[PDB]
Amino acid sequence: QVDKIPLMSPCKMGKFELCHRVVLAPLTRQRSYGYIPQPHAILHYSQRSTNGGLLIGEATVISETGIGYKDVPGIWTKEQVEAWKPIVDAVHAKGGIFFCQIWHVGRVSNKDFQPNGEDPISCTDRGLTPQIMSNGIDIAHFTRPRRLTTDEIPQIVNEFRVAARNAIEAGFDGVEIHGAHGYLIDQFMKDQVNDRSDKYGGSLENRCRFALEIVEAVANEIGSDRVGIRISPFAHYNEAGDTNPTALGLYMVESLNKYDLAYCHVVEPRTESLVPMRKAYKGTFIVAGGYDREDGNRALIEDRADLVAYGRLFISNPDLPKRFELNAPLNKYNRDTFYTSDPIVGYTDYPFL
Ligand SMILES: Cc1cc2nc3c(=O)[nH]c(=O)nc-3n(C[C@H](O)[C@H](O)[C@H](O)COP(=O)(O)O)c2cc1C
Repeated sequence: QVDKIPLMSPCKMGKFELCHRVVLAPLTRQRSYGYIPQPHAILHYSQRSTNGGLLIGEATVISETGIGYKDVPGIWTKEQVEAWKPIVDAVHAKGGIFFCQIWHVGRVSNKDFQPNGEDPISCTDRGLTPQIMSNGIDIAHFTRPRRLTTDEIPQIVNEFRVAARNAIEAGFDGVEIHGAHGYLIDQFMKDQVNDRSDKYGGSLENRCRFALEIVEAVANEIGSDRVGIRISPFAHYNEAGDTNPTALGLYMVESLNKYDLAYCHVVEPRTESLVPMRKAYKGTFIVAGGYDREDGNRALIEDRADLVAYGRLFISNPDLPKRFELNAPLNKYNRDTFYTSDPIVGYTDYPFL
């Protein structure tokens, strides 16, 4: 038959027994009209579910103030919680383990997305400069955010708490805290953004307090063994760079050891390495960013991660695990339909072997 490979090796993560190490990375596909999950997602996540395979759903918005893009799903209303259920059940029907990624864009937004035209919230009052959207035809503008006050922050921390609870109500096996790519949590961590003079700014310790308070609220709420967190210390997305990525990364992983989480998901830098973080972190380490079958196997073998998440390739190959397991050809992915809004085209029309 076929020789076993590292990527197909079983794994015990948190309270779960995974059958392989190919993880579906969190992917924003903007096909959730009205911020409500849709029927087509049922088929999407179902095509990608395998027994004991881990799936991390697209970034899900925690509150009205956390919206920065059209058609991204939310999880703060009963209507949204009910819409997720059939999707969750379809993943479970094939034996997959599903984590809901909870998110808040912070300053990466515009007043037109905000309730009452309010300004976006962030750790700073500095806004982003315009960016070109995915289609290379439209320019995205951002409103300057308002700098949250010290005693207002705990309420925001609470929003992640409720979201986490709601995901559990929807049936998710757990939640991944979105602490990467320049969004609210990352905005607080990165020194090029956090210009605060209170206990949530300045030192590396204060800048991580927000994220850590969030990890604490969520773990207490749903149990730490049902909680993961994603970070990208080295990423510069949305003008969120840090002058010492390595220490920032080491600080976070070391600080996360006391929480007994289900896992730490770190994004590879696009020198800088995740090795140190992997070494300092005592739990399950998930890595992502530019992997293929070869690099995946090598990362597992060289002890660089316990799980490897795939994004783009999982978009175009519904059966990525199977293809790696047979070292079969892979469908090419079309970035033109990554963020387009059709219910089928570029979302579920990618073929199986
Ligand atoms: C279309 C698209 C949407 C994404 N959406 C998210 C998201 O919602 N949350 C997140 O944390 N990362 C998101 N990412 C980043 C990916 O999860 C992952 O880190 C990235 O795909 C790196 O791996 P790859 O080389 O296998 O594509 C997205 C990437 C792409 C291409």
